[PDB]
Amino acid sequence: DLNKLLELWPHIQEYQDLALKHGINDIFQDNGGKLLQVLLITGLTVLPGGNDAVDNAGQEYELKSINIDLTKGFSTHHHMNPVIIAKYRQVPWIFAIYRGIAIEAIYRLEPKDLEFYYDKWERKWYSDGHKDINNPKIPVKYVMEHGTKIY
Amino acid sequence: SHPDLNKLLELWPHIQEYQDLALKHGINDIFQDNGGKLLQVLLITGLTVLPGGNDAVDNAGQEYELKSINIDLTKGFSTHHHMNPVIIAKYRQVPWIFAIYRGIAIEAIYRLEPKDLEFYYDKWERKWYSDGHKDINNPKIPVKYVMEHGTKIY
Ligand SMILES: [Pr+3]
Ligand SMILES: [Pr+3]
Repeated sequence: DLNKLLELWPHIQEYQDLALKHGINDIFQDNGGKLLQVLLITGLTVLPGGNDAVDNAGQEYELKSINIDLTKGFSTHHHMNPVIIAKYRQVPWIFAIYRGIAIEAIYRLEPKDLEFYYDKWERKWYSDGHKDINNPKIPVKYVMEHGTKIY
Repeated sequence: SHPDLNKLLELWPHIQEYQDLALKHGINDIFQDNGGKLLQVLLITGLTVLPGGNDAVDNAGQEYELKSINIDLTKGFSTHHHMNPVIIAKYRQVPWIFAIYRGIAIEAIYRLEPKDLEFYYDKWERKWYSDGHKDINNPKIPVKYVMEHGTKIY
């Protein structure tokens, strides 16, 4: 096994080198090694931790990821309210689907594809007497059904 | 879209092998919680990780306390956030493995026996009773101290 490390490490360092070039300081923390795949495939640039990335034309995106083996719904925001929703409405969303550490598929939804949920939650907020919804999920079936498959 | 994508494809088979290797050693995700870093320590020391006190055990049943730091971000190993005589008593029973990383690569690994750490244990204990039975907030062990008193395994 220690032999395996000597044979595998050189490639690992090269992967980290590639990660650094794209603004990922440590591939072994906070899904660093996973985010990199999405960035390279999609050609986006990461933004400082709101919107998570931007393309060469200056279009900002909201990025959501999921481990298909652990859950079946993308998370949004723990304290969902009209302020956040207003922000969400302005940008297209990138949905990344992983299986383990590997990227399996990537979908893009335009704001109009998410209005259904935006309107629903927004009405929810006012009807329940101004109560923040706890991280409402977006079914993977929904994204696969309404988004464009980039990968 | 990125030309760098090609590099990714060439490298991927090896990253997956690394993850495969990690699974056999009980690390679920190399890209989370320093998974890929911890694996290096396990493979070099031949230790087995322990499910979330003591953090690893060797083939002879000897348990160890394992601490690590990124020499670039700090020069002191953390201990415990609410340490008192009880935590100290647990610490005194096992040797400690100190892992030093530089970025994502291990730089050095040291082992200290309880005898090498009594200097700190006694001081922390006394302080607990002195300051009026109050838990000490994560006192640190300087890296220089571990380098001078420990056995360099890597
Ligand atoms: Pr975001
Ligand atoms: Pr521990």
